[PDB]
Amino acid sequence: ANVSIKVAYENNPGEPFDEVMHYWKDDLAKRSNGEITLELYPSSQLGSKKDVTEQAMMGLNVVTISDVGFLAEYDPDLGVLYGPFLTDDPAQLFKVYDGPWFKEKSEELKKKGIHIVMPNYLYGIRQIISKKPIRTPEDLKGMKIRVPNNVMQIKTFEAMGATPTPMPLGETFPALAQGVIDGVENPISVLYGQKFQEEAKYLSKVGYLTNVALIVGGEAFFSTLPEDQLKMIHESAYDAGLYSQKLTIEKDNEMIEKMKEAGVEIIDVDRAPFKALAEKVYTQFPEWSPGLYDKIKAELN
Ligand SMILES: C[C@H](O)[C@@H](O)[C@@H](O)[C@H](O)C(=O)O
Ligand SMILES: [Cl-]
Ligand SMILES: [Cl-]
Repeated sequence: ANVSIKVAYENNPGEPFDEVMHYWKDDLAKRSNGEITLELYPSSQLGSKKDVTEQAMMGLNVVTISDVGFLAEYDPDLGVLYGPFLTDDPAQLFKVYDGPWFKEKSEELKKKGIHIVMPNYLYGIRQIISKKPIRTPEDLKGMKIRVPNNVMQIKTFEAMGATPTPMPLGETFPALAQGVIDGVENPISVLYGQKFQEEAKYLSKVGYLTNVALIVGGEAFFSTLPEDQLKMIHESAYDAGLYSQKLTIEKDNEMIEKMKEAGVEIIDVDRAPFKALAEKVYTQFPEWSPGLYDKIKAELN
């Protein structure tokens, strides 16, 4: 039987993320002999991440890119895994995603209506592009940095001294052009693909978040599918995640040079003072289970 699945994301056509969605679509199409078809909706065509997630939860045949910081809204302990400067090594992160605590969380989420489809996308390392250079935390004072509607990211930027300004990625460009905000934070490929270099000419390599992304949909939808189809969807999704773990990194030199050609200065910074301020967020979540952060660090190594 033919199954169509809408795939919603904020990234624009040609971004590495969009390329990996094409990989996934082709992989799944081939495994299923054309019976399972992904319909791609880049550039926030289906609206905001939080809204798309709600539609999925009611049973719409849609998935969206997301992360554990968003999912913390539904399962609070997941928030710790989106914390700043957790590690610079993707391999360590993926140990937690592959471990039994994350499995338990993923099963909890199903009962809440949320089905993780792809658990292993390497989104990149999040940097900041801004209208004035950020070399020290002191430079962030007075700056309105856009962040997603993600509690951990909001608290992270507050702890470092900025004024976080949350909004969906699809609204960010005009806010930056108008000076409502004066910076944006994201992996360099996403910053470039969203054209923020037209409005901001300083890129600081704070590297505050080594970023894993998830594809998520609604359990009410996925539980209706036969086992053989679910297997093809999960396997092809995992393949795509593995592809992202090569492509995202491979794209680095190319993206650095494109930024330079657009007149953006790439700034290496002393990361330690940013990290020292950001680390305070780990004691700002009273709803976390006791010992959560310690357990996470123990699993990372
Ligand atoms: C995987 C993440 O949720 C991204 O989709 C999100 O950070 C996005 O790049 C944004 O900046 O809103
Ligand atoms: Cl949102
Ligand atoms: Cl958002």
